[PDB]
Amino acid sequence: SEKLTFKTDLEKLEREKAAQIGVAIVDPQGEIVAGHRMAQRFAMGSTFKFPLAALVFERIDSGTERGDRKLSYGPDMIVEWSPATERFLASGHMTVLEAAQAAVQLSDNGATNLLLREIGGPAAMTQYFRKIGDSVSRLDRKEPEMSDNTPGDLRDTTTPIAMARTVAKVLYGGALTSTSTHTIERWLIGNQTGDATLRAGFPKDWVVGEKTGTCANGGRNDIGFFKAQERDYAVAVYTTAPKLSAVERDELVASVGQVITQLILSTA
Ligand SMILES: *C(=O)[C@H]([C@@H](C)O)[C@H]1CC(SCCNC=N)=C(C(=O)O)N1
Repeated sequence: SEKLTFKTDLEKLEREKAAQIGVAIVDPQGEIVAGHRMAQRFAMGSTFKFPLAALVFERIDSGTERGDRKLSYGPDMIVEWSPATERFLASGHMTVLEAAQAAVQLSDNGATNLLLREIGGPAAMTQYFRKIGDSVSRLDRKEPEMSDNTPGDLRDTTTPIAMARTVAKVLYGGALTSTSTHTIERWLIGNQTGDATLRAGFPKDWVVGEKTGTCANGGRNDIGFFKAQERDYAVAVYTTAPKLSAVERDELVASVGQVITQLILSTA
């Protein structure tokens, strides 16, 4: 059984790395392909920045937001890990689209908070999840405190299955216009922060786009999509490994990518 090998290989990684590995793989319609701890809650960390950009694109599609609108800010918006926000600070603004692309591709915290200030904060992010059929994911705080990952805390969490289904809804389920869907897909493919995580474990001819996260207390996450030939999939991986180094956590997620690959290739 290929799915049994998938489960066994994930459980070996969990034992050997003292880790918990949550995974869900779904098809474009949200049907389950495989998973592990798929409805256990994990802290989202920066992975929510992908749904945040989808919310922004919904508003652009609708006309309630404009992509080229200039969002003014001062140094009060610079927080830990704000590389683009810091570069644009002297100019005094980033556009909605610039901020969204920095949030997705650089995980820029200041840019993320700039967008949260505009769209209604964590409560509005949570309402967007509900609107697109996700009753599970919740944003309660802005960055970086939303990544605190205090053991047992349900704030700022999702589950692998709920997030994978949200990814599928955004990329394949008609949440966005064809133009906005293509734009956000390209942003995920061009992500700058994921070279050592999931896409390091997938074949080099698969089209892969994803959004990483890192949370305190050992959280390392990666969500997105892969296309194996003509077959599209949405995927969400959330891991907790408090005893590993940062590099070993990257390698853990890459290993999960290989375990996913072995399943997908064998089930053809
Ligand atoms: C997201 O989880 C955090 C945010 C909550 O503080 C930021 C910090 C790291 S930065 C990754 C830099 N990549 C590099 N070479 C991420 C992340 O995407 O993992 N997001």
